[PDB]
Amino acid sequence: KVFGRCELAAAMKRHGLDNYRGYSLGNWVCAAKFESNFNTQATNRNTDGSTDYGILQINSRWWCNDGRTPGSRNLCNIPCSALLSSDITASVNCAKKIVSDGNGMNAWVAWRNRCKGTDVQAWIRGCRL
Ligand SMILES: [Pt+4]
Ligand SMILES: [Pt+4]
Ligand SMILES: [Pt+4]
Repeated sequence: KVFGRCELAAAMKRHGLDNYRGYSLGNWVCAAKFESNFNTQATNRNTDGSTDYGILQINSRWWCNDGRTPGSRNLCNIPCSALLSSDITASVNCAKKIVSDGNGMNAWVAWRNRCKGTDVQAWIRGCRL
């Protein structure tokens, strides 16, 4: 599913992401926009053989099992395919574990490079929440 900006903001808010670990909603919407362009079905292969999955491009090296990343850790305890669903629940629950891991949203390279220190509130501007 390709989400609209406000539709996704609303889903993320409902799933407990607004101010999760201090990160306002706008940060999460910005990350999703540049990681996956709001497409739950996004996959991208990394040079090390791992793959990133779904709306928040969660990586198979640490977080999920895809059966093809030797020495992966499956920390969210989930097949990576579950992260591609139109229901964002699995992605959100896993993202909560990731952002709690010590490096906050810096775990998402597009967030660091494209959202961090920008006016992220603009991403939720005009939405009914
Ligand atoms: Pt709502
Ligand atoms: Pt939902
Ligand atoms: Pt594996």
